[PDB]
Amino acid sequence: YVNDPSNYQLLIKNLLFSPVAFNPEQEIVYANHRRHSYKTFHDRVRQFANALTKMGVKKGDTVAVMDYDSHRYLECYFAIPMIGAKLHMINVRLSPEQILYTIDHAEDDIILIHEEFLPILDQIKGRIDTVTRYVVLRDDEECEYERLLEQESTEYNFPDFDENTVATTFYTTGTTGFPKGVFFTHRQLVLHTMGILSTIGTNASQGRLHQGDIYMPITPMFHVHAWGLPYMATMLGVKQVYPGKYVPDVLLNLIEQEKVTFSHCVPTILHLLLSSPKSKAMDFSGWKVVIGGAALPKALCKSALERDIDVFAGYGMSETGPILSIVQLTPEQLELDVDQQAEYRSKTGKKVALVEAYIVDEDMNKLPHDGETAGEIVVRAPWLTPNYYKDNKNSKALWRGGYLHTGDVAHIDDEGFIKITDRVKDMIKISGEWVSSLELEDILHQHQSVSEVAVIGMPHNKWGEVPLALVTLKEDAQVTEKELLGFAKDFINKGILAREALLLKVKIVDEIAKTSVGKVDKKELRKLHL
Amino acid sequence: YVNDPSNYQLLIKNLLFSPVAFNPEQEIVYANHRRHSYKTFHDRVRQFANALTKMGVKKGDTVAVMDYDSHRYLECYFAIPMIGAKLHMINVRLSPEQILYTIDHAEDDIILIHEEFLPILDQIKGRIDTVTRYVVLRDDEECEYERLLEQESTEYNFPDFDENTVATTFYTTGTTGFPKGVFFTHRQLVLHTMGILSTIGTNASQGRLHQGDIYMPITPMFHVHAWGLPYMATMLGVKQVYPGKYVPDVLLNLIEQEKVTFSHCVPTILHLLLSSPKSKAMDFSGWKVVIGGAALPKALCKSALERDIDVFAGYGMSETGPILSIVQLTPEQLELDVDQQAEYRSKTGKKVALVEAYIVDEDMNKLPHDGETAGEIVVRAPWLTPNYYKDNKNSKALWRGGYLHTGDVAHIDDEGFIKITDRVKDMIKISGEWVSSLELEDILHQHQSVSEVAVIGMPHNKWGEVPLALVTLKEDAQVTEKELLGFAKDFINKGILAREALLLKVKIVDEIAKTSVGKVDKKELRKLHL
Amino acid sequence: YVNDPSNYQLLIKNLLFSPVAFNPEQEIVYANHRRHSYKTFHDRVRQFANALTKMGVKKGDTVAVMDYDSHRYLECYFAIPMIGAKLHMINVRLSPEQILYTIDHAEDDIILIHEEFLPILDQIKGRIDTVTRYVVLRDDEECEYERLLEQESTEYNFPDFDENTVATTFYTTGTTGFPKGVFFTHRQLVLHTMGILSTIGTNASQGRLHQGDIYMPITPMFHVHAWGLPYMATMLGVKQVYPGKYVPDVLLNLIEQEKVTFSHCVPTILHLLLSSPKSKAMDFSGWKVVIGGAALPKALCKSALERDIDVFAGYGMSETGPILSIVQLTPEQLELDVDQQAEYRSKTGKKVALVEAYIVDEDMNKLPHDGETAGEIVVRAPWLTPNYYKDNKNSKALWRGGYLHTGDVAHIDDEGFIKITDRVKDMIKISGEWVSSLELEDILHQHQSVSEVAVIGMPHNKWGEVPLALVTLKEDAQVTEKELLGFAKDFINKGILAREALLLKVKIVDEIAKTSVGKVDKKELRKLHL
Repeated sequence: YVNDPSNYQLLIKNLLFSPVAFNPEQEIVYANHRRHSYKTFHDRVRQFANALTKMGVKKGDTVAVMDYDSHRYLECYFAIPMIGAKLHMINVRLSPEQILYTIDHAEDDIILIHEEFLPILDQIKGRIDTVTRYVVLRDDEECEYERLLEQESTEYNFPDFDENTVATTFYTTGTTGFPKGVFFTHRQLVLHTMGILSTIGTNASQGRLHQGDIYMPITPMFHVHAWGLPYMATMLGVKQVYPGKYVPDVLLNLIEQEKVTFSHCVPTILHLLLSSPKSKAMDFSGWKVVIGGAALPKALCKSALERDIDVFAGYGMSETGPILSIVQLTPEQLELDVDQQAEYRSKTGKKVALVEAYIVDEDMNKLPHDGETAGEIVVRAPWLTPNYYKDNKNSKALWRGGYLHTGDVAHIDDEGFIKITDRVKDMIKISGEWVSSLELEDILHQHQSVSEVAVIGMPHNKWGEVPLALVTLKEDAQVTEKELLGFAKDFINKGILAREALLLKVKIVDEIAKTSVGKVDKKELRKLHL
Repeated sequence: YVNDPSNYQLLIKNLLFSPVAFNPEQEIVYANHRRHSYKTFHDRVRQFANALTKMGVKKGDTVAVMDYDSHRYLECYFAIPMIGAKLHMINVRLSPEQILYTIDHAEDDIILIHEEFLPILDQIKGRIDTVTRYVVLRDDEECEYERLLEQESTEYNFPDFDENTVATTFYTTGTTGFPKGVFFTHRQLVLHTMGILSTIGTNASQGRLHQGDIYMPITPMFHVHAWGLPYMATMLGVKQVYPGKYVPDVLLNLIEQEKVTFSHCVPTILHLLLSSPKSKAMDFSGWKVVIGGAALPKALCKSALERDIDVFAGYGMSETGPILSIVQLTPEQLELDVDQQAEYRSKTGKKVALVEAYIVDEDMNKLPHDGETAGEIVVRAPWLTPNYYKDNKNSKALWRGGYLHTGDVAHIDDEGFIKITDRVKDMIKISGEWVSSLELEDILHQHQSVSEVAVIGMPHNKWGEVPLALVTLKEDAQVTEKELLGFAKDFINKGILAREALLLKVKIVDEIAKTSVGKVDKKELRKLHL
Repeated sequence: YVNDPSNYQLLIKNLLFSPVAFNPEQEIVYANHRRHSYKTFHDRVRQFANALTKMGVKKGDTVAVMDYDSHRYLECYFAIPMIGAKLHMINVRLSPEQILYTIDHAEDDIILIHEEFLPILDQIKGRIDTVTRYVVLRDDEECEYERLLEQESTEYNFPDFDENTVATTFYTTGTTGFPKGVFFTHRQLVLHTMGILSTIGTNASQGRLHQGDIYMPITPMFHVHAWGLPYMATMLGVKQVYPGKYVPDVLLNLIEQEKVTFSHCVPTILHLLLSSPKSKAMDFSGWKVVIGGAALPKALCKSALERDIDVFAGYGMSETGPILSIVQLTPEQLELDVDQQAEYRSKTGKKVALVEAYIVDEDMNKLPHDGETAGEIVVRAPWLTPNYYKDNKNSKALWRGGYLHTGDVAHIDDEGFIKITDRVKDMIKISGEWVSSLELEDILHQHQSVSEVAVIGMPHNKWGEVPLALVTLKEDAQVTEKELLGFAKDFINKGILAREALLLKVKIVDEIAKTSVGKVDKKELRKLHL
């Protein structure tokens, strides 16, 4: 590759070596295990580059990583793309069959795997081909990663190549029969960092990431680039803390001791942290957790707000960078009390810089932003995956009509706020309208004797797909389906026949199927019950 | 596509419409179900082309087929490639998981499936995407295939395109973790038909396919194009008989009644046909079965020869056309008695026209053709798959050194005869030599109380991979491992320490794992026992 | 030229080194002069390659050959194309002016010429340029070809190049003012061998070439590649016998002694062989002569059939491979007596595999195959010359309408049999119809006092081109033109006015002009008499 110096390529090496701020004595902390300054981090990145070059890794090669959040993963977030290779992130929460499928599909050359993830490999070891080396990671001095770095020098000259070379890849489940591979380039990652920093960094007084913060991931970091936060934090030169196993009492101790001020997690982990007894007497009024997993509930947001936590939500869905929208509160919205605070902070939010985010119907009709008319979200951003890896027909449905189809059904306010109602596939087609099942599940969950609810659709000739409810009862609770039908019928203010109360068809089941990640198996139920 | 008429493209449509011989009143017979002349076959091919065009099938599209041997499959062997689409052949003997994987990998648009294969689809129906139509096939008037053809006209103008467009594809298991896809073009299929017809058609008096024969497949026909025989037979304009379910007493009745003279089957089906009581009083001295499945045994060949059956073997392995070599007997080899007859007829055979077939070592050293020096077979033919579909590193191991690696270890005589000894992966590395496990299994199977034997390798520091034997005992038989060790030690005439008798390590196991096709699971045993 | 090994090129070297069968002890016999096995033939081919490389012959160069049928010509049929050069075949029966024209037009670099063809060169020696070396061939030890081979080694590594490189060329007279050059590639020759072997090799019991035959050319072998037979025979590894001068009593002795079973000749040579006294007591019932020169007559075919000779005809015309059609008899046609046998065996025959062979009018109207409607034959085959060498307007008339124009007028039966009636230029246009002159010549030749007849056309305003007959009288025979007119008028069953008997205009001439090859000069007569 020959380049004139006039033409500038947006590369990750520029993100690391030309930051917003660089503090040599700023530290990276691996929880109670390791601690080293940014100088050491740069030296280790160059050593890892030397070690990878010694192993035969080339520009087109692919390296797979399977471990928790640590300094090693931050070093993998940089070293592998700079040398020109592809960083494949393995979802350790998938089944061994799916993991083996993704490894075979991506054709990984070298696999870095943590020690306690070894049993998962042990039952798919012989099925794996095209893999030449396994590097076992450990939390003590016996780590093979550390041994490989020591044998190397801290000098390295990082190449300059085209900005459109692929940098990272990972696989998403979704609604398909097999996991789908999404990839991003150097230019896309650099642009995502720039855009999100411009959007959230310029906020007046709420929910802003600045150069004085201390960062901590609580998202698995093998999923969506940890929302791109490790790339952003490194660019700000801020202190970074990595917990590892995500134990609540280790996380709380680390927030207390390292003085963490910025984080991202999911509603379940946040609920665990807030409910843990050790957190009952710990200061929280410096912390800015971002909730991005799914559907930050109002009750959780309110309970966090009573603890003086700057909690706010964001939207991203594994093919979109991921970040597409974040809630930002104007100065007159900060004076509202907690009830209105939790209303706004729980929304999907306004779209970030350089995002279009239209609402449409199957006809691509671009429905108006009145506030109640719902439709699918279609977006155009600088950091969207062009297609699925080694896929043709799924790729054409992804980019149908000239826009990326997220698969989420939402309505957009006049001011810009987005509120996601449901999924496109979870829309049930009664007559000629589309009502959401999430509101029905929320209504049924309000029952005192109901544990969990799943609402699905069943065919009917004259009224299309009509509702069906599967509920799980609590301890020593026995309520008939008639009582639940009446309880749902008691509510008001909805369209359709009366209030769409003749076809609820609630049924009591002992258990409800769930994915390996922990989401309801609406599709296998679409299979089991009909 | 614009073509000058001077430039000639080798297409399958030329194979059908410009045959060696065309007899309008010659018939195609579906066993006791249907019977129609070649005129009707041509009309039905054009009708099927019209029906496929009406369904939206284009040049790049792919159509999957899942049924038995019938007139419908012969029509699919022609109509789908002519219109420009890809014919994907589905192995109905694989597990539903593997079938679903292959359907997803090939991205089939339309699936033609037989009725009694429906349950297999029923448990993978929801997992399948990218498939728009299912056509259910039946043996009565209710067939959807027949209904779709009736609605069409017998006229059609078949396009002319480049001869390198892909025509057929199917998936092979092999030693990999997932099935591998192999594809062939129009030119390759036409050349395979020409070459094999030139090779076996020109034989003086033995094992020749000529224009006076009656053809019958006994190979599943979704595996290796049924050895290309349906393409050859159609070109000769010979009578074709299709049995369907491969029942021995239906097959024998069809051979008796339709006067079948040419066939291809596997050793198991041939043994079933010869041992069936109904065949005890049926004339067989006009039949020329070709054994191509695996390792035609000498005893079976001798027993077939005592029935005056022109039985001979052929070699092909799913990435090679398939045909690479066929045994042909010279006029002075026909005067030998049955003992020498079964020796020659059971060999791999001389390579067919336009095949190179060298023997080599890992160093590509091209070992001499002395008669006992064994090595891997590497071939160059006009009809080899260039690579695996959507695969890179497996494709490079397939064509390593400029030749296609079959994975079979054989020695080649001076005259040209090839005798396959074992597989490359089943070679066990004692010290510095490679002895075959097939001979050891044959020796151990000679025991009177032994049912089946599998020989594998186990590590040992000073002597490399050494042998281990797993045997299954017959009814009410209990022989210790010492007796089997001594019985194997009793034999003579082999290299290595004495006769390599200190490490046989025979073990008695109730059962031995087998693939879904019926082959020993040497690799899962490499896993279970070590 | 760089080639991946996956892409297979159809070359003549594959035809020689990857045959259908290879027998090292099988022999090549030059009549009573030389005899050497196939091992020696391969060694001599490599030696000839070395010698040609030493002389400065390159990939684009052209080598001309002028001799009889011998082992040397078979070696030239292989060695020159493999090294990449063009083999130019010189018609030794042309006039020295035409030979000089063809040598100048092809621009030959090196000329191999037999000794007794030297006088022909002696009178055009000074006119020839661009020729650097003459190699004189002899039937004794003084041959320069043998001396050049001895000085060389038997090792050679034959190059691999594109299959579309030109291999052979020769010139045809035809109807043009100068000879026309036709050329073929490696791919075309390989495909011609494959197709013809598939067509005639697969016949049930009549007229088949198999691996047990002994081959002998009786066609000059510098005309149409000897019908491609030397390429086919070498691929079958059969014994080959070369007579040289085509003396009838040397040919009969060679058939008797070498046990020849397959041959191709012309009607004149076959008549000479059958009428020779030495053949009166020689067994003929193993011989399969193919008549391909022109118009195998029924009387000759019947007389050959009474000798138990499997005589059959074939069609080819120097721009078409040459083979386009061969007569093949079905099993129920073998039971007919000699009268019906000679009817079928004398026809043009059914088209061979991969040939289209339509019948058309000037409007390209594709006349039906009723059995009596005649028209020009237009063909599409894999082995047709794309154009004439260094010619533009003749090339466009050759491939007018998207088909190759043979220039022969024939009618095609419903079953497929072709019967050539005449030539396009020899069609005479009375009124609005086209009657053939060959039938008129045959009718006039039936006279007892008539030696030879030529029928031509003359202008007439109201009836177009009308007939004229030139006859030669036998010894001491004087029949007036009135008697011949009446004899022709006596016949019946033809169209036109009455039976087209008012314009026969028979004339008695002492002699009739003939070409240097021995065909009637219809065009110079079109010039002399009108």
